[PDB]
Amino acid sequence: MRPRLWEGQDVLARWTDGLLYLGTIKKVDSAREVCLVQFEDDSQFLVLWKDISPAALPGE
Ligand SMILES: c1ccc2oc([C@H]3CCCNC3)nc2c1
Repeated sequence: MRPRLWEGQDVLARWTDGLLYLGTIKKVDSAREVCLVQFEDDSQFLVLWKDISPAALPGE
């Protein structure tokens, strides 16, 4: 998988409004290339891998 993801990792997920929302990975599905993500409002959704990035930005 292009970005390495794992349970409990803090991630930034691109939503349908084009914005990045902070959340936490609760499960990883490398076969369907989605992850269960729980966001700041404690809501959970299946997010496509392509819309996910580590909240840790390269170069810090
Ligand atoms: C990708 C898929 C679903 C998503 O849901 C959210 C948050 C939007 C508003 C606050 N609750 C959840 N960001 C997402 C990114």
